[PDB]
Amino acid sequence: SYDIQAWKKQCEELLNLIFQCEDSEPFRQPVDLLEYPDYRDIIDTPMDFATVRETLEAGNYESPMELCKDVRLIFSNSKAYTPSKRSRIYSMSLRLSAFFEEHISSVLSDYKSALRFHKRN
Ligand SMILES: CC1=Nc2ccc(C(=O)N3CCN(C(=O)NC(C)(C)C)CC3)cc2C1(C)C
Repeated sequence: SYDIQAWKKQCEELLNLIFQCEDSEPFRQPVDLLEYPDYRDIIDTPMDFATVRETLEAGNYESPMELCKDVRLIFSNSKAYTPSKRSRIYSMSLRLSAFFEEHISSVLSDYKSALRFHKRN
């Protein structure tokens, strides 16, 4: 399975699954600062799933590693803002992160394999 391009639709389908998860709702849109006016003192680089889907559809990711870095930022940014490791939203982020890591592993493996095969000779 050496298709160098296959990651892109694979990542589109996984983002569709994440948007279907109730656990995604808080992380779907860029954080609103009216409810959280201190956010940009705590979080240097805001990220959300709509930004990730738009970046993908724009043709502005070169690899599934770059998309994975952005998605992991959504979860590190969630971990950075939680006052309690027993926060509802933080707990939502931990479950969605486990779901995401479970599904992205084959995408990364298949892509890195395809690129090694491309440079075999
Ligand atoms: C994505 C996210 N992930 C999490 C995780 C936890 C919370 C959360 O429950 N809190 C309480 C309220 N906070 C506040 O800013 N208040 C202070 C007292 C610090 C001033 C801190 C975050 C909010 C979010 C969002 C931004 C939606």
